Amino acid sequence: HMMLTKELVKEAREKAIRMLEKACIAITDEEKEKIEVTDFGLGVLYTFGLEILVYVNNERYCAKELVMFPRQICPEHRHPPIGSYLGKQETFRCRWGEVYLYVPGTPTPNPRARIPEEKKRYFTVWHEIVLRPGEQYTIPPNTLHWFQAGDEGAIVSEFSSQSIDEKDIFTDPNVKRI
Amino acid sequence: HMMLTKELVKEAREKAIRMLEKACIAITDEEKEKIEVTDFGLGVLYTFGLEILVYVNNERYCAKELVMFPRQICPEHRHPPIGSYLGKQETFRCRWGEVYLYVPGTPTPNPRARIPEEKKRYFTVWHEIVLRPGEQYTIPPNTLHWFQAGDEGAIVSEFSSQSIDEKDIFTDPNVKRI
Ligand SMILES: OC[C@H]1O[C@@H](O)[C@@H](O)[C@@H](O)[C@@H]1O
Ligand SMILES: OC[C@H]1O[C@@H](O)[C@@H](O)[C@@H](O)[C@@H]1O
Ligand SMILES: [Mn+2]
Ligand SMILES: [Mn+2]
Repeated sequence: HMMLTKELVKEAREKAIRMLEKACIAITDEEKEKIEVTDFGLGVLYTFGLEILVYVNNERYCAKELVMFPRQICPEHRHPPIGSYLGKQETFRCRWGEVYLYVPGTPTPNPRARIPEEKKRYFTVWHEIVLRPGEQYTIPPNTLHWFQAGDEGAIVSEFSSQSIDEKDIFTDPNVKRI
Repeated sequence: HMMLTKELVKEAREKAIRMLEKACIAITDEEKEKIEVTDFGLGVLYTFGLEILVYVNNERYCAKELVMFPRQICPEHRHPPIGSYLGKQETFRCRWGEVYLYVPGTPTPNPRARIPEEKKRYFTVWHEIVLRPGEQYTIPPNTLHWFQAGDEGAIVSEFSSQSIDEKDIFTDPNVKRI
């Protein structure tokens, strides 16, 4: 249950690099140094965390590679409207492994995800979309969602409207995105 | 110098599938059937052509995979403003192979591309950007550009504002996009 040190960040960045290269996704040396490692401020990176390569992000489009270690969870959040921006719409495409995405709707029986008991209160949507390599789903703006990688981890691509991560809203009050 | 038949389209679609899978890019069966094969209406697909998988294309963002056979050329074009749309801005990322992209600016000496004599009149920009796997370049709207794959072909990803291919403007008057 540790604060996010320089050394933990390095270890996670190197692991995400290994995963990307094993999936045959080429990345430049400059990109290797720029991969973002977030524990969402929750201090258990291998439980709640994401390792992110931003390919491009501007007002007109965004694309990222979201690397997830085995059973890593992205905590529940929504990309809200901000001023006259509608909020981010995103399409996820699983490239490698598998991911369990949860969105609003009828609760899926026998969900695949496993959430710590202490954190169950912070997952409110339970309609399951399982994505395997090549499969996609689109999330409209201001929609609560979260995801957990399967037992071998996942690489999930994002194609989206502009990303403004600083303005995301997280169900878990403990989360600090940056 | 042949019209684009059902059989030529099938052959090219299958070759693009082989290339995608060799590059470890997963694609679904439905996507395999939906890959677009265009000879730009010029009747020499292996000289001028593109094989395209659209991942997603809506008013807020677009992402595609552009598959190019060895030395296949995308003829020169620009994505213009249309009404109050600025025109498409796109970022290209080479995933596999290599591609020679040409944009406006100072002519690059010793360009890598090889253009048929009959078609040289239709390439007006000659500032070369070579992209190898992992490398990117961004093209602003209404900018003339064209590209040729290297000797082993290329897979180039596009991340872009919405795509409206029907409205592209091509230097070569012979081109019919669809
Ligand atoms: O903000 C947390 C993360 O949420 C995921 O769903 C994606 O939207 C990422 O782009 C983002 O960085
Ligand atoms: O229209 C021809 C093609 O031009 C390429 O540069 C890309 O912009 C493709 O998306 C497009 O289909
Ligand atoms: Mn999201
Ligand atoms: Mn273009």
